[PDB]
Amino acid sequence: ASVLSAATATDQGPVRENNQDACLADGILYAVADGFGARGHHASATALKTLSAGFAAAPDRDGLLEAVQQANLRVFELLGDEPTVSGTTLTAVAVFEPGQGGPLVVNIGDSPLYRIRDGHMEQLTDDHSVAGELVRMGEITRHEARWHPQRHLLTRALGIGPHIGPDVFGIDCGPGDRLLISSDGLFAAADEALIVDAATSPDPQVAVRRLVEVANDAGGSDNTTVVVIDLG
Ligand SMILES: C[As](C)(=O)[O-]
Ligand SMILES: [Mn+2]
Ligand SMILES: [Mn+2]
Ligand SMILES: [Mn+2]
Repeated sequence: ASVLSAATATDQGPVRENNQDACLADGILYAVADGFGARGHHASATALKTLSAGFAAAPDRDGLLEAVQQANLRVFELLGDEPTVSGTTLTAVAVFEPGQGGPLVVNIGDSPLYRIRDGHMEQLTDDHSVAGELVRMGEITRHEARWHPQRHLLTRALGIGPHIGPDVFGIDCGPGDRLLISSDGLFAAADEALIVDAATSPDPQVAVRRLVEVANDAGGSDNTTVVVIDLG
């Protein structure tokens, strides 16, 4: 697997007063960060700026994991003394060559990574939210979790303490696969079938536009940000 094509889109949506999502798509590194709190936009932007500088200076598995740690520390040092809590999720994919261990995902919070293969979209990451933990534990299905009242309550977040333990795992993927990283806004309310239809648009630049349109037409209750990566 190498990168054939990639695209990104971010949209405030019609409801939220600002856009606190951020995204990154540079070389082999792709990421979404969904900020929260009064300065969530400062948190997501700061996390991705820190991730990208850290990875650029050490572009391997260890360098990536360390950049994630530095992003946590930088957002925390900047925002940690504010009267209220702001922080961010982070989901990052590094499309490493085989000599570097192949594609790797690092995730903290509820911004999912999906693999799209033969028209079928499968979530690869676990969601660190109250509902997401119930799914992980096998207590409820993803369908049953859809309208869980604590769906949006994070159980892990970047930038809120000196200590973060992200999930870090190798991606089962190869030539012809598509990866999608998104903030949770995409799945706020839209019909899953309409999402999959948009997510499978052959041109990734069309896919990201259609994904934002699907989320907004479904009500646009949240910011939506999407990164689409085609592998060859
Ligand atoms: C990660 As959020 C609580 O701003 O959707
Ligand atoms: Mn947010
Ligand atoms: Mn949310
Ligand atoms: Mn969100």
